[PDB]
Amino acid sequence: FVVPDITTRKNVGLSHDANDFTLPQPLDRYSAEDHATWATLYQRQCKLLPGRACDEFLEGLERLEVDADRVPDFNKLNEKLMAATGWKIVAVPGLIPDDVFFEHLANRRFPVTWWLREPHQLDYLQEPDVFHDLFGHVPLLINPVFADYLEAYGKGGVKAKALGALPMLARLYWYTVEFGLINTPAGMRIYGAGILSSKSESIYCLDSASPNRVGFDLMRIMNTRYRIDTFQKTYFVIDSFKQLFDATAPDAAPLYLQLADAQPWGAGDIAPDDLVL
Ligand SMILES: [Co+2]
Ligand SMILES: [Co+2]
Repeated sequence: FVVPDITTRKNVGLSHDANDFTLPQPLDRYSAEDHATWATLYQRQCKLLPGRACDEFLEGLERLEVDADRVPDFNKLNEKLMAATGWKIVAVPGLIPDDVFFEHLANRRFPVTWWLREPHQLDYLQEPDVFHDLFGHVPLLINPVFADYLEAYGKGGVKAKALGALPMLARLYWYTVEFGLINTPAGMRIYGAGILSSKSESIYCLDSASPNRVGFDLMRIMNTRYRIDTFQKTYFVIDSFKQLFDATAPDAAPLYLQLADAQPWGAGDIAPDDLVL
């Protein structure tokens, strides 16, 4: 009753660094179908994202020359990214160990799953793939403030691992980099990669009365559970990317220790002290 999963199937015949888990992007492995799936996904997202995605995201797609019609060549994209913020993307097989992921970010390397979902999975894939990782995550790396936030997040991995607090950082990442909203004078916009690559979450997170929208608060977020297989019950809202970066500056160690003893908020809870939008 067990068959190899998509990550295993896609990486047949390929290898990865046993410590940093990178490989050269295997350009030869992309089929015509892959390029067509990419183009379909790209087109679908670009139709639905105007007035929903933050303006910086859509600008980043353009400035980085993210291919509309084929899976991007990572090396070519890196020429633009490096000149902008000194970041680059690196190819990985799929999910990688946490300390490796943090080490990458700490060194301004963004790990991107190299392979793409199959066409029958157009609507949704549970695993990260190159569409979610590249299209969703990479365009904001052109923004120097957002890029510094990621670098600072990466550097915080060492302290968090030493204190048994990686899950608390994982929650911060989830509720910002993956599922964050940013308020603007024009209305609420989206910066989270998991929403930006989604067929439908883009609609729900802005239009539905169902989810909570709560002002960003570092300690609250680090004490908040999430689930991976459903639309978010709570979205955290920032005023600016500067708020994220500034949140990483003070000593996180006493926050971890105070939370180690604590009971976390459920994914759909509102805390007594929340600023509820
Ligand atoms: Co392996
Ligand atoms: Co992601």
